[PDB]
Amino acid sequence: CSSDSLQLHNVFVYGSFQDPDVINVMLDRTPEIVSATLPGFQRFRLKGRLYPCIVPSEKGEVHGKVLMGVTSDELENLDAVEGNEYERVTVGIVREDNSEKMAVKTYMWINKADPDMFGEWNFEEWKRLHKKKFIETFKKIMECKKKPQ
Repeated sequence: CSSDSLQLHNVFVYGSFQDPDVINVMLDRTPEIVSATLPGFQRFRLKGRLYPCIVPSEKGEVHGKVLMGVTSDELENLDAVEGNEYERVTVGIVREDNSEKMAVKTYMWINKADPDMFGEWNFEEWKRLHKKKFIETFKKIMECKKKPQ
């Protein structure tokens, strides 16, 4: 972080604002974006009736992006825009750069028990096969056990 976030703000994006092009249009510019991980939350996916939302999931983590260096008018404007169906909450995200943790705002889905948002996110599906990446180092370990794989 060198964007200076005192009077400037940093927000973790998820749905509509996860694209910098819409950011340039909706406000003017696009704050420095960083890949961050929000542990303890999960993003769901859909478009049409409902959109990608963020809900507290103990078994989940959301890899998304953080917009840092946004001005206060726009920060309230984001609250105005997202506030229609979301609430602005503070969360802890981890830099996918290092392993640094930060506290940012994000918009969380207010209805915690919702069947409309129910869908497996790309990352959940990938998290499954992503296991295999770890398993690869274990897969060799079977040789010692009985059978090299």
